[PDB]
Amino acid sequence: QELILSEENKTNIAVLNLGTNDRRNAVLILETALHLVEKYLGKIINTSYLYETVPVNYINELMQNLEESKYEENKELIDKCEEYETFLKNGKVDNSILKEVNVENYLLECNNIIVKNDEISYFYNLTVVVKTFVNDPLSMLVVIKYIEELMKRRIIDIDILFFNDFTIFMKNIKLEKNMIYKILSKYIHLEDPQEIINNMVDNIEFLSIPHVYTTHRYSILLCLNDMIPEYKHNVLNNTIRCLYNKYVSRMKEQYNINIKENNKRIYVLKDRISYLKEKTNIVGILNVNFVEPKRAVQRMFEMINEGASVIDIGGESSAPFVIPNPKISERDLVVPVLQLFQKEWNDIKNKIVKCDAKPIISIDTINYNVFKECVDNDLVDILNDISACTNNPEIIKLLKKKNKFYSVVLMHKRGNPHTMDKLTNYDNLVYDIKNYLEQRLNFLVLNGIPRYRILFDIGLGFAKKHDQSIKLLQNIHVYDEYPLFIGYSRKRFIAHCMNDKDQLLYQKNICGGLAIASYSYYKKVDLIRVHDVLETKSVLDVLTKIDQVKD
Amino acid sequence: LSEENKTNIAVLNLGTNDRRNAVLILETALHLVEKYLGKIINTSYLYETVPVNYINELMQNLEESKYEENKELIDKCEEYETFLKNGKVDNSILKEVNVENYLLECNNIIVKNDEIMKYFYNLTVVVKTFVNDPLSMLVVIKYIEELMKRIIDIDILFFNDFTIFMKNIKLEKNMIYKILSKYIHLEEIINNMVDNIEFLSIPHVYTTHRYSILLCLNDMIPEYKHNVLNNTIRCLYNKYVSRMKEQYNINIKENNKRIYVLKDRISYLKEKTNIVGILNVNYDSFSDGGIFVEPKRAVQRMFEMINEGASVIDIGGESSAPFVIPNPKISERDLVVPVLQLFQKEWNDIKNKAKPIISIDTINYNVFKECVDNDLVDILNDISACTNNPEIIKLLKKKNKFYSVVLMHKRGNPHTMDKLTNYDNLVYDIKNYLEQRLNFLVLNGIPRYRILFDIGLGFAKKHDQSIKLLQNIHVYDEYPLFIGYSRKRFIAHCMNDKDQLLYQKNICGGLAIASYSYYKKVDLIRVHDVLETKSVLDVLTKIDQVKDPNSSSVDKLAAALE
Ligand SMILES: Nc1ncnc2c1ncn2[C@@H]1O[C@H](COP(=O)(O)CP(=O)(O)OP(=O)(O)O)[C@@H](O)[C@H]1O
Ligand SMILES: Nc1ncnc2c1ncn2[C@@H]1O[C@H](COP(=O)(O)CP(=O)(O)OP(=O)(O)O)[C@@H](O)[C@H]1O
Ligand SMILES: Nc1nc2nccnc2c(=O)[nH]1
Ligand SMILES: Nc1nc2nccnc2c(=O)[nH]1
Ligand SMILES: [Ca+2]
Ligand SMILES: [Ca+2]
Ligand SMILES: [Mg+2]
Ligand SMILES: [Mg+2]
Ligand SMILES: [Mg+2]
Repeated sequence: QELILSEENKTNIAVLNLGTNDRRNAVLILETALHLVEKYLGKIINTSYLYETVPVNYINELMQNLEESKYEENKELIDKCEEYETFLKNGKVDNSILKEVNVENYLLECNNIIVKNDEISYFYNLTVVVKTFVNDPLSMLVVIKYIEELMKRRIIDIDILFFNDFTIFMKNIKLEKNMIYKILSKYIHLEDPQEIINNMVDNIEFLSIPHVYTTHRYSILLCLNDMIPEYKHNVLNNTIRCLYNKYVSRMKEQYNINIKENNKRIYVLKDRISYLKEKTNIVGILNVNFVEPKRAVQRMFEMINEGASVIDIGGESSAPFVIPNPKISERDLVVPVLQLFQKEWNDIKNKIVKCDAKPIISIDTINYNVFKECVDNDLVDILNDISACTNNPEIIKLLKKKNKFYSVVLMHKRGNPHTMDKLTNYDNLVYDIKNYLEQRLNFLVLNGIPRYRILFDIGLGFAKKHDQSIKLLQNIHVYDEYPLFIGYSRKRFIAHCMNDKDQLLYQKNICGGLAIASYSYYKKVDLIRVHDVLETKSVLDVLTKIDQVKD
Repeated sequence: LSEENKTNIAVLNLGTNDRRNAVLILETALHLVEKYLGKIINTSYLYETVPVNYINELMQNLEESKYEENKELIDKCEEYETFLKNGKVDNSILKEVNVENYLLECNNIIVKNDEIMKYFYNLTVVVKTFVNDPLSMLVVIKYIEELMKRIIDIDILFFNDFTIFMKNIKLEKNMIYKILSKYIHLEEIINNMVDNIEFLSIPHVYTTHRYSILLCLNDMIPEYKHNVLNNTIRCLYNKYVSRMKEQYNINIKENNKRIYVLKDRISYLKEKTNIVGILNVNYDSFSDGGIFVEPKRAVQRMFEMINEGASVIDIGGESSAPFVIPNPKISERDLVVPVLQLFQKEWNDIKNKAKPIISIDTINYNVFKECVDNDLVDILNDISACTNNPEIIKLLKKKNKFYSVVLMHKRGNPHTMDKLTNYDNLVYDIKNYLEQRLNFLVLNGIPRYRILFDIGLGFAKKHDQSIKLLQNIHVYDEYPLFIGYSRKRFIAHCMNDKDQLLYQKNICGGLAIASYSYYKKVDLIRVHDVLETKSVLDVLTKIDQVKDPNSSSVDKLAAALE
């Protein structure tokens, strides 16, 4: 009865599904659940993209009033997780403390639930892998229910897809109200904190591991495919990917349905849903290299009104052979600017209808101290790390708070402003860069950064000869699955494109970049980082008009 | 030979190997066909198909024709209409073989050629011919070839509905002469000519065997059905195309390219988007608030456009800009001829050490005449599609030169056009309209491959109609396409030092249409901002320039294996 509470400290692997119905607040709801998962269950070491599929204020108050977890939070960076490796390859783990069933019983008891439900809205999903300290899936389900109830004070559905290699079907669970309190107290410092426990007792009816709908719901396979394509559970007839591929082509050969069209991958730049590949956002460049705060802030507002969705501020040139002037530090160039902008914006904020009108703010820095100060003072939304967080990976710690995730651009480069033009050997240029960006994403994702908040940038001009920059453009389709951010603006390789004073070359350069804006638009590049906002907006508006068929 | 005063319909084929001079050679041939055989009343595109200074001084000393050249415009041709439908015609003076005997006499020549063995530029033509019979025409044709002396081959593909095969042919060194003097004032060459003419086949033997004959004929007479053929030209053409795809896995069109001509050189249809720079003399001179025309500044602008990358200059002195009232004191001709004259001068001064094609945006015959006679221009840009004065068409042919023409669609004039925007079917009414204009120039001997289409963005179109014409630009995929969006109001309609932002937005909006045009493979775009447009096209072109067409798949496999 209380052998479910035995002293033994163990680490298990759980795979969860988080679903909501609320389009408006999906991000905030799912990420609140991510936070509570990380607080109350263990460590997030994988996430899928966010998807939209076809079959408020008290949250911010809740996060202030949470009971502490009996268990540690360790933010140190990890580079491998052994239990996860073991989970993936089906290696040896401890016997389940809960009674298992064989394949036949499971398959039978699954169908029986499916058929019953076959007698008797947009969904927003995300899956998670958690390195858990919770002893067993039922205990987990109790805590998961606590979390769902916290978030009500429907709105959030949290299912257990997997839990080690276990196979479990328990038909008639009834847990006495004091047993629930006893389970929650093992994991939480329990201290109205008692009345919640009442609602939970009728909620746990049975427990199926794997979850009943795991292979029967497209939206689950979609998420799992992002994270664990090669996983094979005893109870499944193939790997996650295979099962996923079959589901796609079957709907193409049992109906005439391309399932992808109804089920959209999402990325998040700040706090809203963006559908992958549906819009080319302009990112306006603000180089503060001496540029006076007031003037810098004027330029920011000129760019908002010229059409920029995002402003990318940098205080440190990375341009070829640039030696900076130590007279003034990066911090002192960027912070006063972002503070002034935050002031001006808040003055003129409550005078007009301007909240969604606020540009997402991006900082082009590799330096942890700079980003720590921006993040502490709520001055930025995105980290633009031209070293893909390799220069100081501690920075990745700054992308999470108790109730906040920040998004990040990972760019590819080699060397520094002085050596980079000399480091241009690649066995397989297009794929070496892709593979590198994937490894960097895997490292962030292993360390709890949501997959959907990570953007890829091939870094044109950084350790690329001009013909290699072009070739990276020519092959941009290899990023069709990923949120893609590129920066071609006023780079050398553009001039390399023309045939034959500096004002004439300045203009050829702006104009050559409008060509790459056109190309980008058709290639459905998600973000483009540009100096010339007005010009870029004009181009994208025209091309959008040409594409819009009128009724 | 005895019969007199009859008119016949004959289809010819013209061929050469000289890529460098295909235009000059086929165009000379044409001139001579029009001099010595009748009126050219149809042409095909020029095609490039895989299976020098002699001519200038030749043009001066030619023998005259016995029938009068007739440059008058026509709008139908009953005979030709009768040729197409296969209606009652006179009986053949030469001896007709029947169908099976023709079929087997042909196969024989084809088969003997298959065995006997162990870039082409083509152009078909239809002739309303005074000449009496296939064989006489062949004699005159052989004279024309030798008169041009392989350098030029001119076969006879049809003569009315005749089904003819003549097995053995000796023509007396003097029997040729009497035929040749029936049509010319003869003033050495017959010696060379004798054995040349061995036999005679009508239809020509290779008529349905050579793709490059079908291709050419499909332009002109797609629905034509000869007794000898199993179906219409269009069907045999389609069959030939699909069967090459099914049976040999070959896209026959890749090696058989449609050509259009701007000046003197070959252009490959859909292979390049050409910049055409705009020189408006009214705007160049009177936008200051100034009152005097400045030819120097104007010719300075021409040179500045050549260097910025324009392949073509479009000069105009009338303004069709909406609600714009042309200046009544200084005439079009005085805005235009002087600027052109100074240009041809300074071009010839700086010609020690590339010459831009010159287009003139006029609907006025007298203006065009003075320009063409003094060799000031290469192309007629007629925004009325030659309906303001169809006689302007005559000026597109000389005895030696041909000139190219842009036909634009419009309704009304600059004060009325904006109100004239009801179309039963916008996209197709305009295309049909342009097509019917082309049928009219062609019926009058304007070479097909010298006619360019322009939908006329902004000319009697609402802004959404201009966009719609762009959305549906693919309907011109078979045709040489010339468009002008530069700075038109419909660009602003696409958007969301206040007028400078608006003029910036407008140049930039255009560069977007330049890109779209580039990808839609528009042949010519007429622009104000040349440097900007060239920069755009250069960059798009470099992105498309692949080193190895396979590497993307190969590098992908290499990566997967590692
Ligand atoms: N792996 C698992 N994860 C979550 N709940 C499970 C489960 N196995 C069994 N259950 C039972 O089913 C209940 C889940 O309730 P809900 O999630 O609200 C049903 P639903 O969302 O309408 O459809 P779903 O079960 O297909 O998600 C749990 O309280 C528990 O009684
Ligand atoms: N309908 C026709 N038109 C032109 N020539 C014809 C003809 N019927 C027979 N001939 C004769 O056959 C010859 C045709 O071949 P030529 O033009 O001389 C070189 P070819 O290109 O190798 O032959 P091809 O064009 O038949 O392939 C002519 O010289 C002509 O005397
Ligand atoms: N992510 C990113 N940041 C940059 N910062 C400066 C110059 N280029 C770039 C670039 O191309 N990408
Ligand atoms: N052919 C052509 N000519 C023009 N002349 C003036 C203005 N626009 C145009 C145009 O769009 N097309
Ligand atoms: Ca944790
Ligand atoms: Ca004639
Ligand atoms: Mg559920
Ligand atoms: Mg030949
Ligand atoms: Mg021949």
